[PDB]
Amino acid sequence: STVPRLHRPSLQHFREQFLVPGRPVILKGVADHWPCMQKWSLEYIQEIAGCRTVPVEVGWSQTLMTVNEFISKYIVNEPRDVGYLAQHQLFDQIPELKQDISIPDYCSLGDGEEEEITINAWFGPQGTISPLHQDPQQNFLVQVMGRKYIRLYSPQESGALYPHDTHLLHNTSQVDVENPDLEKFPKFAKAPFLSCILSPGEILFIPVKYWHYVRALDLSFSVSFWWS
Ligand SMILES: O=C(O)c1cc(C(=O)O)c(NCCCCc2ccccc2)cn1
Ligand SMILES: [Mn+2]
Repeated sequence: STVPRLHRPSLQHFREQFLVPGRPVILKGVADHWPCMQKWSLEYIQEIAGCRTVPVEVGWSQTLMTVNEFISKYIVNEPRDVGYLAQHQLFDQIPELKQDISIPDYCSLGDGEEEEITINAWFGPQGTISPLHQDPQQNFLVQVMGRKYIRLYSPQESGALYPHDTHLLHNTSQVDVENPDLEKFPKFAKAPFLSCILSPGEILFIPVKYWHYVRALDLSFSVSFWWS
């Protein structure tokens, strides 16, 4: 079934119904009017960040290039590979971009410091795919440009997701979510999940260790906040 959408819930409501029990939710009316939502065109991104060097994941491999090169090679021209400017602390690198976002007030319910919140950018063409994986902190994933298809599996379902047994990949499923090998991973078919299409201005709360899988449906720009 679908992830529920709530408009600006109170801190106490979010705390009691979603944060403490660990249940996903989409927050509406929270990041709606952040400046990024109007300002961040390709042209703007090129104007403010075009010359800066960013890590880019291709395919698999990790390379470096300028924002301008990334846009030219992987977005506007018929790309030859899938390239993704993934999990990069762009706003520490380019503080002028911090003015276009905020830290959600709900982060202040956590047991951590705001100085410890990790803000990552996720910028890429249609077709970028995460593997199904879990992270060790809470997350608000803020959609700014385009749409993402996201599937969520509780940590209670980890057995049916066949994590990699290599310690470096223990947080990642062996299963291709959208075309699963059920002859090898038969328990995956039975595992209940939530899903959504996350659209611009929406925030997805992914509870700590919730398994998530993400596919960009369009040219996409997302900002995640990892917090505790
Ligand atoms: O916010 C999160 O914690 C979060 C967000 C996303 C997201 O994509 O939005 C995500 N996906 C992983 C990227 C996979 C690498 C890759 C993919 C295709 C091509 C080359 C490289 C993981 N986690
Ligand atoms: Mn993640």
